[PDB]
Amino acid sequence: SMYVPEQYRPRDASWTLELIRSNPLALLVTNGPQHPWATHVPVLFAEDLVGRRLLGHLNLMNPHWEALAGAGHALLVFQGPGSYVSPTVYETAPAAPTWDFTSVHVHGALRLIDDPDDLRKIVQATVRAYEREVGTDWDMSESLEYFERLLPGVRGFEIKIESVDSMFKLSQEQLPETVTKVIDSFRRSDGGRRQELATMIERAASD
Amino acid sequence: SMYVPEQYRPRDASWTLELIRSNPLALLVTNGPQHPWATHVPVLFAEDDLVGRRLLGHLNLMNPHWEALAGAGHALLVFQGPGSYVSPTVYETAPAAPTWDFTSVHVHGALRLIDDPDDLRKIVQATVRAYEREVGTDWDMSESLEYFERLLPGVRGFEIKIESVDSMFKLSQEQLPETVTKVIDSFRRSDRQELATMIERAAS
Amino acid sequence: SMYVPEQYRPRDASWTLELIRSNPLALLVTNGPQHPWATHVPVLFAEDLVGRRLLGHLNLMNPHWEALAGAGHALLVFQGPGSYVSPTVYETAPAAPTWDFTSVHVHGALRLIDDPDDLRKIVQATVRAYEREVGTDWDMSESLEYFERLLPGVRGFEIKIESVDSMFKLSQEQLPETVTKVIDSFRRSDRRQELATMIERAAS
Amino acid sequence: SMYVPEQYRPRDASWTLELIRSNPLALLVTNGPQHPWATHVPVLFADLVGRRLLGHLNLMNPHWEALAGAGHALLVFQGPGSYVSPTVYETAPAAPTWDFTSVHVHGALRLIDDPDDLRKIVQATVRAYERETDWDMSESLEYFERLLPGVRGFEIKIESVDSMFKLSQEQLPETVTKVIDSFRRSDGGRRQELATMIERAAS
Ligand code: HEM
Ligand code: HEM
Ligand code: HEM
Ligand code: HEM
Ligand SMILES: [Cu+2]
Ligand SMILES: [Cu+2]
Ligand SMILES: [Cu+2]
Ligand SMILES: [Cu+2]
Ligand SMILES: [Cu+2]
Ligand SMILES: [Cu+2]
Ligand SMILES: [Cu+2]
Ligand SMILES: [Cu+2]
Ligand SMILES: [Cu+2]
Ligand SMILES: [Cu+2]
Ligand SMILES: [Cu+2]
Ligand SMILES: [Cu+2]
Ligand SMILES: [Cu+2]
Ligand SMILES: [Cu+2]
Ligand SMILES: [Cu+2]
Repeated sequence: SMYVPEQYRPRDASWTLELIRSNPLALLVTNGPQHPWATHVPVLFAEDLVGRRLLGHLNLMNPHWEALAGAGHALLVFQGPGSYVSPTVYETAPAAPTWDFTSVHVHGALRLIDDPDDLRKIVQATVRAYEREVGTDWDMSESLEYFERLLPGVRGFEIKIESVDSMFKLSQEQLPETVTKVIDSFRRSDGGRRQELATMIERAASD
Repeated sequence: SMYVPEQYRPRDASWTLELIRSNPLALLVTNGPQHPWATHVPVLFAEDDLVGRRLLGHLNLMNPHWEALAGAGHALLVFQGPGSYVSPTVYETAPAAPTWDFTSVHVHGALRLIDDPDDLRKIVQATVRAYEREVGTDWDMSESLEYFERLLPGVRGFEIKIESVDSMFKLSQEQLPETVTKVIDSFRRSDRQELATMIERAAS
Repeated sequence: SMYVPEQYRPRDASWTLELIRSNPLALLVTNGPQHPWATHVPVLFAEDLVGRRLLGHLNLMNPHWEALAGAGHALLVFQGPGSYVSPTVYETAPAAPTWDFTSVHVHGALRLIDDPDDLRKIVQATVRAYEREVGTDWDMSESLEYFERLLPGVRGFEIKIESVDSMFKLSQEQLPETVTKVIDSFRRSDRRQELATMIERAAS
Repeated sequence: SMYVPEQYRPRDASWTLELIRSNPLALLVTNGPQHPWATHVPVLFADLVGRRLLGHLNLMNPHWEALAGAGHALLVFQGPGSYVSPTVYETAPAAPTWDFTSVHVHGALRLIDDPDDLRKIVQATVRAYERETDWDMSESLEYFERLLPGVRGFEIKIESVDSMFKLSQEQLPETVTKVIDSFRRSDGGRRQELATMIERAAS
């Protein structure tokens, strides 16, 4: 499981849920010969997280799909904004650099889905979910026929969540004044995803 | 290994090396009971055509993953760069399906463990220098070396001798060039600039 | 190992060596998760079979290559001529149909080759050997440059033969007269020619 | 899985089914200590996913006992193949290659020892192969019974199929025409059947 120093644990579960929804392209990781299998996959909630279900899909021709048959359990890694923290920002000495970042590791029991009806439901639900969340409210109606043409090439999976580790490493180990410097320094830069990161740092520091 | 459709393969090896250096906080992944171990770790080259090179890293001694690493002969390091959801609205085309444009590198290698304090000192100092030049502000650690020493007993390290590298540069290459131009433009007009640039680079 | 009834065993080891050389595109088979790995590969002897070495190559991008790391031992299956044998040919009753076929399973210790010089030697030797045996004596000099361009895409293996099972199921369970009927019937049809000759050799 | 470059994938599923029926003596391959088990077995059908392949083998074959510990197995079918010498290409530079046809079926393994089921399997194998000199087994049924206690069987429920139709598609159309004709001009089995398959792929 992911080791999270106590100071980097989320103050609210909403941080975890949001991070997952905001960054639904997870890394699906299962044991393999000599090292694990790892695939970037689009997941979404089925409808505190324990017992809920994450649905996902991937390429039928991806060898990971074949490997999934021998695995009872899996890990899904979600990552949000993150960035290097240069001590120059602290304006203090001595110091050490660090990396501020956000990530959620979901542990769960794995289930395989190959029924075309279930897969249609999944891919359509993914479009709706992403379009609302990360998207532009695109209408998929005129494309449903097209989806059918694609459907035999897709396979899916379900993960019933058994444990969740949440890492919100947002400079909380720093004094409030210094954290203020880190936030401002990230806000003064245009490079993504430091704007969003700065906002998360501020959120962790507020009341 | 990571399955990469031929069209999402890097046109140049420079893309891969660059992605690694720009996003050096990698995910270290090893086999574990029932499912894998995964830890976010700061990595750097020890200084593909990367096969045979060595990636060095460190982590918390008190992290259980460190205890798990003993007995792990091989490991995976996952690097991720810019990425974003791609809505069909941007395509201005029909019919369509949405997708995700993203950049990632999975390095496979043999794992070696480092617990000698001198080797750890070199690793952490080297990490500071490399990041300060690459992602940093050219910060000077001279006044903090003493502090590093107090931290040093709490850190452990690893080396991965690279045996294979998979590079995924999913940058809308499956679209028509006019459509790709629209995706680039949508990203440049949106609050995804580095990604738009990577897409344009694949498209040139 | 392959179970060979005593009557289907080769009368001379030359049958086995012959079969290997005549049909060098073998099936390389190693253990894998849930079921084995199997890839068709071009092999050749390195310059009774126990202790000798078989050399081969395959696609670097073939996932099987990744699996070969971590496999101490392997099986290579060579297949020569074979055919269904319908009881009509026997002109006897009662009977059961059968299949006459020729096969050699080589068991051996596996070693991986990724050195470019060694791979160059293997592929060139493969060309020489096949052109001499199964080819038209094509001259590769003008293509050596081209080979170099291909060379980064190829990986290789060596198997040190530890055991060999030889199946020459050629109707030896039949009366000599019946065997002649099978031979002649196979000779009248156009791999039944080569097969009829092997049956005859077993009967002679 | 069998790694199949896109250019060597079948244009029609009928190629895969045809190859299976024309070459029903498959290689049954399962995991074993240090390396796999491999046995040549006569199989027949009971796109391919969800279908069932039936087979039999010798009770005294140790592979049979090994089968009880295997959840899954691989069956390998091979059709015609031949070495391809660059001389036929009339091009330079070139590299030789091997043109071949193979189908690897992955599936869940089930064991059969019921005598009635074995009778059904062996008889069906006879009918199927005879049709695919149409020999009549009527007078030999009693004989089959004498043989029956010595045979054991298996079923594979197909979960995946890899199809390799390496038929010179990587060469130019003009070149493919040359390898086709060159293979047609030779009597060596099975270059005629192969030439026809290459032609079918070029169509
Ligand atoms: C709604 C209809 C959808 C259908 C019918 C569909 C179908 C497919 C198919 C056939 C593949 C196989 C390879 C390919 O064609 O790319 C695939 C893979 C993939 N799809 Fe979807 N998809 C849909 C929606 C989405 C959405 C909204 C996303 C959001 C990002 C997405 C992300 C992906 C990714 C990342 C892969 C690669 C999986 C792998 O690496 O194995 N898809 N999908
Ligand atoms: C660019 C510079 C650096 C970055 C980005 C960085 C990042 C990190 C990260 C992400 C971890 C957590 C690993 C885990 O989960 O187990 C960590 C742990 C640790 N590192 Fe570094 N680090 C840097 C420099 C240094 C230096 C110079 C030292 C000097 C000794 C050091 C000592 C430690 C120690 C003692 C721990 C474990 C205790 C703790 O987390 O505070 N690090 N580092
Ligand atoms: C008698 C001559 C040859 C035969 C019959 C032959 C056969 C084969 C076969 C069956 C494969 C597929 C292996 C797999 O599935 O992984 C392959 C792959 C490969 N071979 Fe050869 N080979 C020959 C000569 C050469 C030579 C001279 C080279 C020079 C470098 C070469 C380089 C390669 C490469 C780069 C691949 C990767 C995939 C491809 O391009 O086919 N081969 N060969
Ligand atoms: C007609 C009813 C059949 C019966 C009762 C029968 C029975 C048997 C028996 C008793 C064996 C044990 C070893 C032996 O005696 O050879 C065996 C194995 C075998 N049979 Fe059949 N058989 C029948 C049909 C066929 C057909 C049509 C074929 C087509 C080629 C065939 C091919 C084989 C092969 C290749 C083996 C060896 C399998 C191994 O290595 O374990 N049999 N069968
Ligand atoms: Cu754990
Ligand atoms: Cu793997
Ligand atoms: Cu490996
Ligand atoms: Cu867990
Ligand atoms: Cu792999
Ligand atoms: Cu674990
Ligand atoms: Cu668990
Ligand atoms: Cu690997
Ligand atoms: Cu399987
Ligand atoms: Cu496998
Ligand atoms: Cu052996
Ligand atoms: Cu496989
Ligand atoms: Cu064995
Ligand atoms: Cu052995
Ligand atoms: Cu399989």
